[PDB]
Amino acid sequence: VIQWYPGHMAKAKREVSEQLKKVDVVFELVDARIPYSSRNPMIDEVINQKPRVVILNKKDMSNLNEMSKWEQFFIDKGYYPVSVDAKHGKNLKKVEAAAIKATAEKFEREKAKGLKPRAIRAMIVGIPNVGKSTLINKLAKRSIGNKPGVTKQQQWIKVGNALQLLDTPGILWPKFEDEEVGKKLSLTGAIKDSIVHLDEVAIYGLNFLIQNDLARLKSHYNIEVPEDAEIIAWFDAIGKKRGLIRRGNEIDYEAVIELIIYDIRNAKIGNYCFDIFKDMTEELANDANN
Ligand SMILES: Nc1nc2c(ncn2[C@@H]2O[C@H](COP(=O)(O)OP(=O)(O)O)[C@@H](O)[C@H]2O)c(=O)[nH]1
Repeated sequence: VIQWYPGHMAKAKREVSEQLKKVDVVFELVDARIPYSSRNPMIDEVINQKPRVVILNKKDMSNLNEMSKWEQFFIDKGYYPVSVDAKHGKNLKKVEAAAIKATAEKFEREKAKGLKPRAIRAMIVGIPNVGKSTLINKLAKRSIGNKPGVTKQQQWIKVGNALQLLDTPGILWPKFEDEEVGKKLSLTGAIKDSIVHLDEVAIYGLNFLIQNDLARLKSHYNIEVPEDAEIIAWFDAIGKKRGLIRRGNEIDYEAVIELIIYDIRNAKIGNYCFDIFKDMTEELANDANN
């Protein structure tokens, strides 16, 4: 868990920019469930045109077709997007491959100038909980000061044939300013922190599922709900079917909310991408010119 406050943010920006000076390529790690909303709002100013591999992690918990629309988006920005499952170790060899492609022009011009070939230096950057330390551990094939009061120095990890990876990720803050992004981040568990009401997060999640995977929602909770019912009827049908009740047969809404949030966060109902590309056209247009 990370506590953001202005000074911590300024320190994070400073330190990540500094680390970025030591590398050839940056791996921006995002959640495949929200490839756009799980980005740091200042990521392009921090990265500052450094060759970029965008890694869509937790692909196992998302929708591939939707992810492909985001990959196309990143491609159009001049980045090299790849999707992985860092936890279950699926598709990792493509990280090095992507790095080689992203830095190919730099190293071609070095070879033209008569410089010796050399290992690619990379670092991973992203918001909390997108899977940075998981990915680093997996790429090192080992868990990455162990005496109290002894300070860890940053080190390079040999990865594959061509890649040196900084063993310490740059950690940046999530988008804060927008309430729908707040809900998306809470639904993926990127922020398990207050000042976004859980009941509203649960409502958002349920509505997402009603619109995009209604049969699955119903079969998962084994419920059937009138299509003209308001969202409260969904909380009630779930609560009643699961016996989440209190004070006779009133619905324990806190418990229903927690169950819905848990099931969406842990992909118990399905594998969804909550950044719907075609619904985010205006947001993308606003963010773009910068
Ligand atoms: N299902 C799944 N879980 C993942 C993946 N990468 C990380 N996780 C899990 O997501 C949580 C956050 O991972 P973590 O590496 O600590 O994120 P970090 O804050 O960016 O270093 C952990 O519980 C991981 O086990 C993935 O690719 N698939």
